[PDB]
Amino acid sequence: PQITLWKRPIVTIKIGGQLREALLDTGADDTVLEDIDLPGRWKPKLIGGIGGFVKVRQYEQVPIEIAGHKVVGTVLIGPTPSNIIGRNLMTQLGATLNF
Amino acid sequence: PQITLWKRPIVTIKIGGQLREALLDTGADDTVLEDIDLPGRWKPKLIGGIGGFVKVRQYEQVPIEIAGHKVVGTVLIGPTPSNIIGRNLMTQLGATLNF
Ligand SMILES: CC(C)CN(C[C@@H](O)[C@H](Cc1ccccc1)NC(=O)O[C@H]1CCOC1)S(=O)(=O)c1ccc(N)cc1
Repeated sequence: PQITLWKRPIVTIKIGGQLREALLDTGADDTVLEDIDLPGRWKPKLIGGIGGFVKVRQYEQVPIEIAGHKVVGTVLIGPTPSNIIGRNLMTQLGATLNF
Repeated sequence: PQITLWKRPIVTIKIGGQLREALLDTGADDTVLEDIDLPGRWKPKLIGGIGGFVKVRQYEQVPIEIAGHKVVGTVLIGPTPSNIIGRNLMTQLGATLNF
């Protein structure tokens, strides 16, 4: 698809058999989800945004479906006011910004 | 232009006779710049990001050039680890996300 930016670029995701929504976020290097429990081993990691920093669980080689496209990559789990898909996964969709 | 997302989508801006760089940020509703002082009246505003909240100055009807395109709109000034161009201004470029 091609979408305009008059509203937030929210898409449907499926991860670990759970369905959620997430914001396509060209400002975010990495994907961050709050409302999802993932199984298996993880690494503690601190991410920085506007206002300060949050402790996140880093999960690697996570299968995730984004707007219908199966990819596998790194998903961070921790507090975020919005689930965000970052460039780590948007590059696997071949996503582009156009203006 | 069309850009891919293997690197951060950074563009050159000109605002108030000052040249800066900023991130094209589909995850950001509003534009936020740190490293620039703007003239005239403003309104206090609090914005929320991943890591809490910051106090910003809201400046309205600010002339700004983004990757060569003159627009006028609202610019928030306050602490941000990266200057960000949000959807408020990217909609004036006719920007789209494609995948
Ligand atoms: C340069 C920063 C700002 C990058 N952030 C992404 C931005 O899109 C961020 C995403 C977000 C959406 C909803 C609520 C809160 C935050 N929008 C944001 O703060 O919107 C504010 C600023 C004005 O408009 C509102 S991040 O979330 O800190 C981040 C950082 C690192 C990683 N790996 C992942 C995410």
